[PDB]
Amino acid sequence: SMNPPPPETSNPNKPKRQTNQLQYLLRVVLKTLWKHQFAWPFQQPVDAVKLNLPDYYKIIKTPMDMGTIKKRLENNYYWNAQECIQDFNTMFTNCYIYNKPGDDIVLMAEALEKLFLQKINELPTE
Ligand SMILES: Cc1ncc2n1-c1ccc(Cl)cc1C(c1ccccc1F)=NC2
Repeated sequence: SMNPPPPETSNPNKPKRQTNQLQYLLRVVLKTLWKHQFAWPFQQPVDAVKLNLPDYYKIIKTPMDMGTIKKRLENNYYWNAQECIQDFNTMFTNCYIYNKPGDDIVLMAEALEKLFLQKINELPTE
């Protein structure tokens, strides 16, 4: 029983770019979530082996985590802000899908998502 490879943090075939919205996403949006008290289960790829979740990667076929996003932003992996927002959005949704609606993790993701939404209200005009 094995974990999949984590999502790529670089691809030499994918065009790279820095935008003031991607800078804002790293310096502000990601710093804000990363430092949160509820950030810890989302700072890395979901370890199905270590966590005892043999069904996790049968259900969630597009995993994403903030460690992957942070590394993506640091390597200019994204072309635009929408790409990154999407990865964040995937992360949240993944959590919503797999967990029972009253699990603690679900409440944590909701707390991080409302924070996410607040922060991206001040995303610069590109
Ligand atoms: C992301 C994610 N989706 C599903 C899981 N997780 C998760 C990931 C990492 C860690 Cl350290 C715990 C959990 C936890 C978890 C988090 C907080 C409280 C209890 C838990 F089982 N559950 C499995």
